[PDB]
Amino acid sequence: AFTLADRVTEEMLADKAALVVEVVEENYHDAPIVGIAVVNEHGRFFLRPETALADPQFVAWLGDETKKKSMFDSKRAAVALKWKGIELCGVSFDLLLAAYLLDPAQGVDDVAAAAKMKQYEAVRPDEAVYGKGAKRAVPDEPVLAEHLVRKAAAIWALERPFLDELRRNEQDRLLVELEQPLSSILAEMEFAGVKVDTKRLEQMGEELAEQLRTVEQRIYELAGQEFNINSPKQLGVILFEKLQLPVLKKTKTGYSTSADVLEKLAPYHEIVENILHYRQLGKLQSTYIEGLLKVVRPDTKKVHTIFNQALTQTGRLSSTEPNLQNIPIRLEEGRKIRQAFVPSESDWLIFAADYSQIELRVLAHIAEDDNLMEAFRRDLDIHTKTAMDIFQVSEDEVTPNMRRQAKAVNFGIVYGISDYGLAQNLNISRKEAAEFIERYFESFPGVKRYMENIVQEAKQKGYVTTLLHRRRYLPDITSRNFNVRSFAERMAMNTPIQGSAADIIKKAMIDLNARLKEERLQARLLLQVHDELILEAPKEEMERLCRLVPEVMEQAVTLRVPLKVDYHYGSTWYDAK
DNA sequence: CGATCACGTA
DNA sequence: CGTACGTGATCGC
Repeated sequence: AFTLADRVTEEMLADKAALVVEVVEENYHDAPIVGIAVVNEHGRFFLRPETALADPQFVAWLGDETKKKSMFDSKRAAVALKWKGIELCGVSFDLLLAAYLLDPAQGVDDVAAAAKMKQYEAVRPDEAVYGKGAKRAVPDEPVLAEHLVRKAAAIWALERPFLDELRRNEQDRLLVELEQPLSSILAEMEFAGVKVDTKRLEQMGEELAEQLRTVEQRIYELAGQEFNINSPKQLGVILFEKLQLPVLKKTKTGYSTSADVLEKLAPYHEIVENILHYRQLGKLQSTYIEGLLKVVRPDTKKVHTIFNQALTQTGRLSSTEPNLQNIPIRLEEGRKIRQAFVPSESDWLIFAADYSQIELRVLAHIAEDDNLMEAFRRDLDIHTKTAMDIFQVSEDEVTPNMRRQAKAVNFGIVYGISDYGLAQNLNISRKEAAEFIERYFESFPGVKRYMENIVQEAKQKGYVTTLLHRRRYLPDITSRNFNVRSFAERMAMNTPIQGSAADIIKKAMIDLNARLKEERLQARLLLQVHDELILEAPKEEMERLCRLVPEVMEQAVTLRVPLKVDYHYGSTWYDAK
């Protein structure tokens, strides 16, 4: 039972309401609002957006901090309203972020999935209402209005049970003081966007398109035949059938043609080096040149990513359209992609600051390993120091390969990769890899104690927690399937590390945003990617930012070891190196 | 169309 | 058998 309102009335502008501002397009930037539902103490209302968003009282109610709203995925509504010059304020409860903190593994992506967690089923999933894929469409107003009111009614009914469970888990402050404030900060960053020099991307593309055409012609002469190099199965016929190259690894479909297999086949035939070079070049061309160009808004000539705040099981942010968290850096040919990201105003610069080894520093603090804490208190090179300890040699005697192997051990912790995966990584035997690990644990007995304890804790409690009380349930921790149990064990070890690092970065983002406003700076957060924050600011602000941003990031939390931030600035993202 | 699969980037 | 997102091909439709 609901009012399909033709006009905004005062009873819809109570100071506590469940609100639904429906944006059905997946990319909500500059996207239509198809309807509005308000549920409060006085009733349930469906409003047409062409009515409500033109009503000054409704817009003023939207923007009034003291008018508390409860929503699901408020960031989608806030950004969509920003593109119409309308501020959304006073969102005191976000059901999507509540459900994500309670159990990230549920994959809660609509109101109905969140409602299921509390045995509430009087709302349909969005997919049942809008369809999927090709058939996706907005239904007519009677069907649309009911779905929106039911979602608002669900939000109305579910706020108190979700808050009760958050408080029981000691996660109420995590929602109210971290994730929800962060959601506003991410909305501003998405709306601001990042300026892209499309002409530089296009000139790189023409460069790649000439080099690809050369390598591809080379590959056809070496195969003595033309074929689709991008088809792994065709390429596998060329390599393993016509060229009789040894089959070192088989996928479930057929033969593996991954980069790491191909580098071991390089000595046998000159086609291999060229296939590798075609793969790196075509990855840049298809994924990063034509990929980025496709999502530059031609009106703003910016990219406006969407940060997914309620996706990963560790608490890390994710980002899409474009994904800027996998923009090339390691290889120089690909690193130059970052030259395409420029300040959005003349006389501004890009400022990037990044945590140095935040994960291992979190580990040192969590495990209280005296050796690992001393290494960071001395600001050592952690890979060199780990090589010194593992191999029981002095700093003068650490070769590059010893350092590369200690580095692989350290990354095998930061990422929770398997005992087996270290062997694959170092290309060694597993008994070699596992003996590396035992020497590491003899050099770092606190890390070992931590790994044993956190696994036991995960089995005993059913989950692990981060510094700021995020949790990840690990039901596969009791599995009799060894491969399944091991992963759960590795996630027991890895999640308090990666997730605590994610907590710290999020807190830094909140602390920075407040400091920037306190300092009356024009600098704006643009991007968070792994352990890095990227800003743009006037040329005139670089010196103050050189002191402010690292200070804020280093003080976000206090651990038993210091946090270290590196920072640079330049006329492009690439140059902020 | 759409879903599976193999590849790769961070 | 790390956290992801995106591209291409293939194959059923």
